[PDB]
Amino acid sequence: RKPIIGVMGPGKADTAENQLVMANELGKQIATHGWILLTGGRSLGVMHEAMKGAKEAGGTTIGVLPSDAVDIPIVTGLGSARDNINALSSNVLVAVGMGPGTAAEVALALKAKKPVVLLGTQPEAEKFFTSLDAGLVHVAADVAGAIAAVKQLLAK
Amino acid sequence: RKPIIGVMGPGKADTAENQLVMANELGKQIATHGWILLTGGRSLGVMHEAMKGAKEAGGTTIGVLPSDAVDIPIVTGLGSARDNINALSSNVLVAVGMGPGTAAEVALALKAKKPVVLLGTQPEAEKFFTSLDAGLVHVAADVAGAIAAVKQLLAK
Amino acid sequence: GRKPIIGVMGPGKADTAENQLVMANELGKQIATHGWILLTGGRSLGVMHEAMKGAKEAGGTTIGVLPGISDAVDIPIVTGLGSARDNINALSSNVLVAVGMGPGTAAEVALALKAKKPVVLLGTQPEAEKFFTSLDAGLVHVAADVAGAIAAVKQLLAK
Amino acid sequence: GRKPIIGVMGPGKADTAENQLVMANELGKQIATHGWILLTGGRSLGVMHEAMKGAKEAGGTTIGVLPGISDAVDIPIVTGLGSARDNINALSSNVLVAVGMGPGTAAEVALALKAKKPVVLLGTQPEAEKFFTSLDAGLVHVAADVAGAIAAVKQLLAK
Repeated sequence: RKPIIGVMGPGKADTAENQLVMANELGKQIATHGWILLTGGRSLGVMHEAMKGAKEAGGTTIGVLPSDAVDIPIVTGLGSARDNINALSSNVLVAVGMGPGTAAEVALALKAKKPVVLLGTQPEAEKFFTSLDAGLVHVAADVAGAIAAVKQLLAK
Repeated sequence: RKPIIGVMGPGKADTAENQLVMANELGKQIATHGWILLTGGRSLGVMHEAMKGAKEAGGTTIGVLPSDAVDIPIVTGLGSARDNINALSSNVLVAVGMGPGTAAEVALALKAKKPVVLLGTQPEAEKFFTSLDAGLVHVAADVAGAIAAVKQLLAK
Repeated sequence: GRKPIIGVMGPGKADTAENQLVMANELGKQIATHGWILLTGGRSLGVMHEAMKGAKEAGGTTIGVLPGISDAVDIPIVTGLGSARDNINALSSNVLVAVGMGPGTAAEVALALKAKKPVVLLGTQPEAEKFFTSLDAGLVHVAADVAGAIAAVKQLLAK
Repeated sequence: GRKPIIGVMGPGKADTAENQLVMANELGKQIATHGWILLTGGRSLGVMHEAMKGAKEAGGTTIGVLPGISDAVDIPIVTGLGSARDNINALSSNVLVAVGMGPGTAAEVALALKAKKPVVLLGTQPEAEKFFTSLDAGLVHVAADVAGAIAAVKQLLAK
């Protein structure tokens, strides 16, 4: 089975331009490394950019929702009070940027003892998540760092 | 995008031998028609047999859970009070046999105005579901009938 | 020393006959009069709203479950889950009573039986009664009227 | 004319300091004394159990949410959802108070902010206070003690 890498981040209103670029490049790299991308299938900031990037590099995408870039739409029927991407399906969860919904998904991943890679979250986030579980939180400085952390974690 | 056909039915204790055979043959046919099979990824009566059959015919399988035959495991983190297979992801839902959990999923599909094909449910079930929504309930006498109903519904 | 919680389910406005609205209101009255808590949908329309009005009139405590509200609801429980299911957190109830029948109701009754909880069917048609009884004969109680439903509930609680 | 519902969240047994247990009990007392309903987890261990004991001692009404129970719980709500989330149907609460902090608590606080509900942080460490305040400065109230928490809640309800 191919690894499944989850991607979470803010929506369109709350994603900065550099975060969009990071998300698009992360998605490309997920695809090139032979991994399946799991993210939100409706949301049009980080999650859509990640999807696009993965598809542009020929990878397989799972979009979770309550775009042509979505290969496998998974429709949860849980509505949207939570940005649920069925993230427990992922081997590793990557957050690009930060916001309330992203925070909740990162915290729940840590609850389930799953590793999280934080990319472009500012210092409070990094420090706060590290305080919850230092052993499971990986802070990435850039996309290449995030991919490298993912690679290591899959090797473990 | 390939069609996604959902399969629901009872677990190991409550699936009769002929239902197991039907489920395995349905899974084969789903695969041969170029469709993705969506079913429970833990449950070891109808749902496992469907999975096996699909894989034996070279098809792609999505297993939903709270086997090597599962290609894409989707882990919901919703526990098991409901036999949730994220069935709203399906174009058509097929029930093979009947039991409380299967009944709930068929009723919820009808709630969402999605077609359901009933295979090897006895008369009370057929009559009861038809009473809920006649236009959306398709009673199949055998696997070939169920596939044929699915084919028609995808053409619509 | 906890008060029993009786769940009530039924179809909404469009798919409910007036006899069902009246039965639901009376049922709500009797539930409260017996000192039981009513648990139902909190969204203000058919069977569930009538039950809620009935219980409040008789002085009972009401719990109304919403995904995302009448003054008849004492305690609004907001689940933040879909509208895809008529979820009323029914596993909380000691007994679930269905007044009439539709797809959402049917799902909840079936999930109650999956949980091995008893269900009382009031004003459902023969197909339903026969179908749910085939799912689990020991947990499905068919009631001919509100009195019969209340008696079924009371006996269940006494066990 | 509905009673306010105040939600309380915190970590379970293993990850709770005794000061937090004491704060939670006092908080529960004060919530009940103000005539408010306590909504918390119904599973009998750390902060949430202490809060529940406190509210019951002061005569308040308690709602304890479980996936699948102390005599201190008046109304057990059983969600039939995972243990993957410490779901207490918190969207039901007018204000959510966190006493201490761990991953489940953090998720619920973050989801409250996503819903634009106010949150009171009591006995959380600076990292948390600073992080949640960066998420939404207008909805996050940092409380230095139980009195401060209660005053924050009371002011919020008065608005």
